[PDB]
Amino acid sequence: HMLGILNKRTLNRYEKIANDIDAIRGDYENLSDDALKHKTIEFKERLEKGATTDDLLVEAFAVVREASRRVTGMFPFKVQLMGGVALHDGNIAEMKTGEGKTLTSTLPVYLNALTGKGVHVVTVNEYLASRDAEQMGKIFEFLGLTVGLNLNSMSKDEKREAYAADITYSTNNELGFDYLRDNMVLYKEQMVQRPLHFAVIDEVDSILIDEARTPLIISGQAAKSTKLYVQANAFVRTLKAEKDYTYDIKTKAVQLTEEGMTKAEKAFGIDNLFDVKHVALNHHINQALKAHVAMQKDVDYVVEDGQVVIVDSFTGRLMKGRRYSEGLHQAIEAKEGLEIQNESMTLATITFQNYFRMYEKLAGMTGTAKTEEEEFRNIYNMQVVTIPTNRPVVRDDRPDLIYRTMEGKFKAVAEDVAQRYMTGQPVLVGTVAVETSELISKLLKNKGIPHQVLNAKNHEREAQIIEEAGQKGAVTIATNMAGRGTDIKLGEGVKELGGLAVVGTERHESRRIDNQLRGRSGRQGDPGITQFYLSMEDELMRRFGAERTMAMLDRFGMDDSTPIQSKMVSRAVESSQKRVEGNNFDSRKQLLQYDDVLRQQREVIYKQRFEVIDSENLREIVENMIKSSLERAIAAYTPREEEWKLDGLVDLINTTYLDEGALEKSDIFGKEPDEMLELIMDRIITKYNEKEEQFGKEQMREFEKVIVLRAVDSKWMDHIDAMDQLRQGIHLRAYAQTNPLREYQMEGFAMFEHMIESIEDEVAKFVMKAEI
Ligand SMILES: Nc1ncnc2c1ncn2[C@@H]1O[C@H](COP(=O)(O)OP(=O)(O)O)[C@@H](O)[C@H]1O
Ligand SMILES: [Mg+2]
Repeated sequence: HMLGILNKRTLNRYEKIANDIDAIRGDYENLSDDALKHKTIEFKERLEKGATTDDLLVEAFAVVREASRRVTGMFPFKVQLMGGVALHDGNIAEMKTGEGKTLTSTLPVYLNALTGKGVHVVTVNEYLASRDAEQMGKIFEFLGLTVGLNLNSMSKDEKREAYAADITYSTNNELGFDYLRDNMVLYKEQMVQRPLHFAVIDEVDSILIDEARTPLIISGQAAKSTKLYVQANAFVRTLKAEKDYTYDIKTKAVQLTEEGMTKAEKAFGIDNLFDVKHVALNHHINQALKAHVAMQKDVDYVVEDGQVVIVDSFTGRLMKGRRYSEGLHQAIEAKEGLEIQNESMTLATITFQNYFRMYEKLAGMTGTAKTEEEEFRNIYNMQVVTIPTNRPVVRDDRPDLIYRTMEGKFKAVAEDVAQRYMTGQPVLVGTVAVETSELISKLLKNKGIPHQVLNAKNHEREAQIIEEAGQKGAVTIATNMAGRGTDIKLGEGVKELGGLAVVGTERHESRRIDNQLRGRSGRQGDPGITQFYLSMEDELMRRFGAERTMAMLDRFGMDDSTPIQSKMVSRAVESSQKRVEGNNFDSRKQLLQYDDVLRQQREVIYKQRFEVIDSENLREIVENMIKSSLERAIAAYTPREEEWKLDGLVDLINTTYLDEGALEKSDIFGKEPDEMLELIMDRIITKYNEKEEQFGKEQMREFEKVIVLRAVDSKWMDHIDAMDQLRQGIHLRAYAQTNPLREYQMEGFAMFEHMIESIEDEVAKFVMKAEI
């Protein structure tokens, strides 16, 4: 009291703001709905003036806090206020399961949605994206803000509409795919997305760590060409057994030698086969080579009804649907003289990781992120902020139990479930593979135990099931990816029984996953036990140290009859687990480097491309591309060092820029390249001014606008593909000791040069020649 007011801080940034917001809690306590709502208009004014989101934060969150209470009945605990603050800072709020992560997000979503730039709230699947949007939207609309739901089944129009709302719920995939499409548009107005302001990712460690490199692809409705496969195969019939190519015994590895390499360079009329401009050609020869030397007909595959069918080596049984990849199937189709069925071509591509970084602001939530903090900082520049639970966790996380054989471990799981089932306490068996869920289910049916099995198939159907897993008698086998996001509240008479008993069947590659399973119990403060069963036979127990240890236990005489539960053991296991998590981080880190090569290239091209679409006049640009294109032509024929500059370039110009027979005797001969370039450029300019004004002015700007886009997109496609072929075969271009990364960066840079020149020569011919 008085002794207190006189004393009045060792509180952190979040404990504070949470208290401030709690203080001004009555200044909205009795306000009126219309008045509470008008608060938005107010915040918007102040922001218009000069205030910042940080400024209004304390009040904004107070508004939402009251708003919720009225609209939902829930008054945002103080822990939750701290979470919102963390999110607003562009960081990761780590709130254990059950803490109210969803509601927690409405705080910073609202705040960052006032400037009118839109805010994306991302989820794992449309069910959750639709539920949240549906439930939380009721709060935002209350404070006069429009919530939009962006789904896969929506039309370019209806999408654009939701991407226009203040807030927009969606899923990682849709957001990604829309982005690729907005980047294939012909008219700036065909896009759906607004600049990527700020995204708030739920289940963020799953989206940015686990599914980070998930590829989002837009393939081509049309097909690829087949001419090269033929040429490549025809060529391979030329070569000989040893001085033309090598063939490894153990591995089916096949390589070309200097002779074949020269015979190839000779055969296809090219200086360098390793030249980045011929990556596709070199790749085709390696498959056509593989198809003739490492794939035997009637043993590796068969030819039936004009096709190539993969024979399962030992079972002699055909695998009717599948093909070989990286064009090896087309290589064999060519060899066997069959109809070459070509693959479709990728037109646009991007990973979740490289898509989310296009944003201006990012924030995420998950109950499990601390372990990956470092990665989050370096890649997404986000920090993990651990928000304290609303109530103290009283859940009894018993130490791992180890059996000798899987059968033993699984029998134990059933025994346990049974015992708990008899008392009537709920049980939720966590699993990692659906195959495993079924293993236990069969075991529970042999005991007469009624249960449910979730395999992340139908999310809504499963969500409902889960919601009833806290009820007395319930028994649920859920596969790691099932039920995510649905709170299991305890049924009447359940805490009195011990709360939810969680039973883990294996430790996952990442402790995070094990902790997510643990977290389903001990919700707000509810009682509950978690227990993991493992066997010496599990995948992890055969790893690093785990081996040595289990080796010793085996020699010690351990049986299924009696499990092991030692702090020395359980910690030696924990030691491996960390090591596994170590290397997995090292790999990710390495792959980040390769992924970046194409990433930076894509960001550049898209930017340049958007500029084209968002440009009214394009002639200066096209002219430049022609200049460059041309300078290259002349340089091709004017060796800066039997003959001193032969000439044919003439017909190369009359056939590529001017018209047939427009020049030859004109200023070309003995001259200097420096000269020939400007002379021929004028001819071109009048030739363009002519076509320009003479055949259609506005029609020229659009004649251009199209000819360029098609040029970019066309070459990008080729690039994405050659860039892939290069990566796949970069160990072939790198030397023994050398690290391929460098070689990939270098050639990857060299190919981009190639791709710009290719874009240039195309937009050069087409513009100066063809008519609309
Ligand atoms: N401030 C609150 N007051 C009362 N209940 C809340 C509050 N915040 C969240 N909840 C409840 O917590 C449960 C789980 O919420 P959820 O947002 O899904 O959190 P999480 O994602 O961590 O599990 C829901 O039943 C939700 O209604
Ligand atoms: Mg959630």
